[PDB]
Amino acid sequence: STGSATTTPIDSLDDAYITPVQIGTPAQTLNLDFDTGSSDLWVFSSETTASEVDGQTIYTPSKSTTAKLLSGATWSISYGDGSSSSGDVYTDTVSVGGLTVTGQAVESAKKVSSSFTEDSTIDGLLGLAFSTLNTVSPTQQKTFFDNAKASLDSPVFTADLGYHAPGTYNFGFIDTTAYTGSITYTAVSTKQGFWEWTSTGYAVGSGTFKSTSIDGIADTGTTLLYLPATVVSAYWAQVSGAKSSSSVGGYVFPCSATLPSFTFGVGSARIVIPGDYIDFGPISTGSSSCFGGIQSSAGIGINIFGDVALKAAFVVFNGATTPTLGFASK
Repeated sequence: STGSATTTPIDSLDDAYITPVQIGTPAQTLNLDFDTGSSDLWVFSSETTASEVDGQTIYTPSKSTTAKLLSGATWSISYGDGSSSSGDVYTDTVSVGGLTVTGQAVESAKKVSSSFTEDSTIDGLLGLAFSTLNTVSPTQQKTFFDNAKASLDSPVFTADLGYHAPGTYNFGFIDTTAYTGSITYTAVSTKQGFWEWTSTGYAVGSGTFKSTSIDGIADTGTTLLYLPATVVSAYWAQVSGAKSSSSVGGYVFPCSATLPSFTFGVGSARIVIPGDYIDFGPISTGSSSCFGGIQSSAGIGINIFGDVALKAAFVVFNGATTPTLGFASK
């Protein structure tokens, strides 16, 4: 089997991407944030504290003839950005772009943190990291991909995120028309539960490539590109007037600037992030100070190849017995 679904930016800045997901019978379609940095499929629901729901579409398990409460199971998750959610668990039928999993754990939120409430466009998350990170207790549950894997034509999914435009998540096949040149594959460590890999270096603009190992995670659920302070400083030094602002929480730059591109290495291959991808707009409405899309990972404890990086590529998440990652230009 295969599946293919369009993923759409939630706003004009590509702060996140939502993908429609069918849950239950009859289908209840929710727009979920596909997150290769976590491993829970959780949804706003009829069980979510009413004051914490503000415009989201909810899953109502009592209206699904295939929903079954997973007795005694609870979940609770905290994300790198400080947000969190928790609740109980159903199993139900879940379909993405024509690919159907029966008995998928659907984690129903009883509580969500304010940032979730405040974002009306995201109805929940669909985790695509390794199932070892799943938070369901006392019996850990499998991700949608893990459940689908054996049925897929090939045990892979691909992320093709758009810049200010829709893109695609495919399951079970590689669309050879969706990228240019070849896909370069690179080793993955699953030891921390992530799609963790080592970039071979970077360049700023038309500058020389610096060969240096950068361990980080391919994370579709993180907006920005978080890299070591040395790398980030080298980037922003090429933007007149750019500075790190403790009050804002990162590098800012004059909105009048033209940003240089940023290249990262995948083996001997190179992925070029155009400068415009690194512009996250005014820090506050009407400001002429703009927020940067490349930020320091210092104090995160891990480098993160988030959407800023991934949307410059066609990305293969290869879930073979030994997982790997592939990157192509597009």
